[PDB]
Amino acid sequence: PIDILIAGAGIGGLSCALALHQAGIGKVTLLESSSEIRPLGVGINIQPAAVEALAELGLGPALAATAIPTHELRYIDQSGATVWSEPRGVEAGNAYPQYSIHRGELQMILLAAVRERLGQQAVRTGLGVERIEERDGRVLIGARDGHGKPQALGADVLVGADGIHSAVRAHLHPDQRPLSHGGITMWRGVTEFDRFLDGKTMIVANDEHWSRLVAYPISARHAAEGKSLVNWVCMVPSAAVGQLDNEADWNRDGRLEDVLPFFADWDLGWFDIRDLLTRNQLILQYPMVDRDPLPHWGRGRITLLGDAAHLMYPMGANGASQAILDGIELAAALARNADVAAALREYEEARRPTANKIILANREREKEEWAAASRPERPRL
Ligand SMILES: Cc1cc2nc3c(=O)[nH]c(=O)nc-3n(C[C@H](O)[C@H](O)[C@H](O)COP(=O)(O)OP(=O)(O)OC[C@H]3O[C@@H](n4cnc5c(N)ncnc54)[C@H](O)[C@@H]3O)c2cc1C
Repeated sequence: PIDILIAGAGIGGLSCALALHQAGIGKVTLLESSSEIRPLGVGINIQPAAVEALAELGLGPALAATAIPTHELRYIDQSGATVWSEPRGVEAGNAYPQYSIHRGELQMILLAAVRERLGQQAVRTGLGVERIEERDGRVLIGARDGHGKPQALGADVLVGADGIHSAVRAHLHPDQRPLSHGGITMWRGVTEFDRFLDGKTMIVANDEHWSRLVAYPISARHAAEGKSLVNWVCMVPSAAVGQLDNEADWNRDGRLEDVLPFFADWDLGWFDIRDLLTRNQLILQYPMVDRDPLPHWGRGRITLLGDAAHLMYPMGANGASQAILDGIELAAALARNADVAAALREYEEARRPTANKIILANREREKEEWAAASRPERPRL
């Protein structure tokens, strides 16, 4: 079997390893820069199609044991009344549910499955990819550990699933644009609720100043007791905030005093936003960034997957869901083609056009909303 190396043991890398194993493709090894894989991050949404992929991978039970099968999305106005609502998951006509889950819990589920099926030697932590070369009919990787010691590795295929600050992507597209700021500043976290609607309904709201709120339960364990762990995201035009940090970080702590002022005049009645924010278990800050669409992803025996390939704003079905589906397609492409390079190109041309359309459309919608909100839903206070 061909030797496959995946840079990054995040949602995309781990799910990809599982998809390759499912297809009976090669001997897989993952290199993770972090010293240890931790259940970091807050809530995310896995779309039904991505949930179906995970279920076919045998993770159905695991997901049902920790995630919430969100069945409705309610858009409420500044008086707290429902303006629009729609079903989600199975009730919306999908074969599988949409799962709202803690990203960390998802990573642990994937990690557990990888160690179980691939072996406990399969994931090498504390090793960050630093240099890459395609030579001698293989890809030669230069990594470095926490002590600064060099580690050389070789593979027949290199999958760049190294996220937002992908080293593999930088290698393939050295003259690429730095991250593109979407013009929105994000704060997110989780807050425990004695009760939150039926424990499986997502809430969305925004004011005339284009400050947005999205809240939804993500813990099946909490629900087991009639309680709910409510994930929340506040989105405000960056023009109102100024610069948060020097670089985008998925695990950067935020401050209540930075976000609360934008929602301090809100009074949704039945739903207390001051309570939601004030009682948070944690607050994380992040600039809504993405990357310009690329004309091509890979080269030779190297390809990209997940955020390393198509970083998107963290909303809707962007992110995890797309990374998961990339993995399934990559494994299928490698199983269908005898030549490694051709397999990678087929995978890319099957997923890149899709990704690029989402990126461009997301940008246009955000731009349109900003333009509309800028010309002369009022927070009740
Ligand atoms: C700690 C953390 C917390 C997150 N929290 C959220 C969240 O709350 N909400 C949300 O929507 N998204 C979050 N994300 C991002 C989310 O996981 C992804 O957008 C999506 O799931 C697609 O996953 P991915 O594998 O492409 O990227 P990621 O999940 O970001 O995984 C990339 C992995 O590659 C590794 N890596 C990076 N560079 C190198 C290198 N040079 N060598 C080796 N490994 C490298 C990282 O350490 C990481 O484990 C978080 C990511 C991380 C790493």
